[PDB]
Amino acid sequence: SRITIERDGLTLVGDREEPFGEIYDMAILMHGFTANRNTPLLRQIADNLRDENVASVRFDFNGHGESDGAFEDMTVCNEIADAQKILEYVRTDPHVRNIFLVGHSQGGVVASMLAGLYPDIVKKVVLLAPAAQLKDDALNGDTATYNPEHIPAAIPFHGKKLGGFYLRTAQVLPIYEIAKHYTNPVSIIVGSNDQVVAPKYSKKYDEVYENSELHMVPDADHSFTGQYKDSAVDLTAEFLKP
Amino acid sequence: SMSRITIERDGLTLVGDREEPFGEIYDMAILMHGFTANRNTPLLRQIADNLRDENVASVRFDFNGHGESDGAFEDMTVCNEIADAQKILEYVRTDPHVRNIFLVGHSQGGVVASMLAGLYPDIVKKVVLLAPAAQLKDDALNGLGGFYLRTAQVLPIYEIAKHYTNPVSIIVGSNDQVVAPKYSKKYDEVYENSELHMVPDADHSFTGQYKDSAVDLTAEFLKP
Repeated sequence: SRITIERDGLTLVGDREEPFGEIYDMAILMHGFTANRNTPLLRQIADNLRDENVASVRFDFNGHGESDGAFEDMTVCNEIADAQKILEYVRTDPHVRNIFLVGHSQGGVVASMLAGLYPDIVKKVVLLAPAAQLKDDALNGDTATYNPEHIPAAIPFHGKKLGGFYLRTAQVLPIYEIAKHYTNPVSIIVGSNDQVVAPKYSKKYDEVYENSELHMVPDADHSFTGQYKDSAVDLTAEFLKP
Repeated sequence: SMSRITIERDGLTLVGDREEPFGEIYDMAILMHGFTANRNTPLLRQIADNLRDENVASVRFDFNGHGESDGAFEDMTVCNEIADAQKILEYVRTDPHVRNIFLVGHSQGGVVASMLAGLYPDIVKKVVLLAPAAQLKDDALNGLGGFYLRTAQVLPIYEIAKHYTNPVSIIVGSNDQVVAPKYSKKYDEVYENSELHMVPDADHSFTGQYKDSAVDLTAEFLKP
């Protein structure tokens, strides 16, 4: 069912899904850039988790979906703050037992960074085509292009203006630095035909994590479109089966 | 003239004091306080006036969870205070009355200023750091919200800060018992264009006569 939480005066909208029972593990499900908390990928994860007794939360990040905040005011850092506030509401739920994180694309960056900040609280992590390229995209100019040494107050996209503060913080994000601090198990799932995030980024998480595995879905794209969604849902509920 | 201005940041209202010299065009300094303080301590209130009298305008805001500004102190982090200062920077950036933008930060607001300049080294033209609390990172690593402490342990203070290569002045009191003087020296060393000014016998808050010496050194660096 439907829940809301506040972070710095903005409201975040999410959906909560529960299995039969008073106590259960709980996964926090994080989407990617310009996406929402109702992509097919995340809902099928929420349904399949529920069938193996894993509750789950999935929220619209600030500036996305039904949550508050202009798109051009989002950064990966206030998204990390969004996730800290979902983590805390989950952490105070008397029905939650263990806490898992599940992020796709830019949400996988968020998940891995919250995990390195909370390595003692988060017991398993699933990164789904995590988008660490965004730091290298910000440093280069193309994410079309711009000038990475004089970045404007916003760069036009599809109507949703991308804030210049996202880019400047994207360039200096300590993505792998913070994530290596998490030594509990990590499953990384990537598609063999992902044209959005090159292989190196996932292969780099696998080599930096101390307790990780890197699955590859043949022929799968960045989004895990259609049939590819099943192989990514299967792997993710595999990893999280209690 | 002096003004009260408000500002929004993710739906939280931040509360500031704008002080200007009489004219249509001038430089301006953003002045940021430290943890537990507010925009209107004697030291920041003094730097504002001395600057007003050098044709250097100034705004000073209460950080989120501080003074009059919105938000709880437990929800404060060094990252959301950067995001406060960024919103103020955008504000200042968008005044046709502003020529050059300087940053000034005491204690924790000095870490914030060093990090906002490291992100905006094309826009920020001059920085003055008074007793920068870069030690908060090492305090958090050895042993106020839990989120403040978890991010403080992994803050890349010097590594962002160093991308700023315009002139920066670092003024510490020599008898600081809050932040080791060792943190003002790593700043002056990693900065490609900086200067160290130690005020003998001054404490971390630069009180009494030491406030006057701190605002002299501050104002004479930002002086045009």
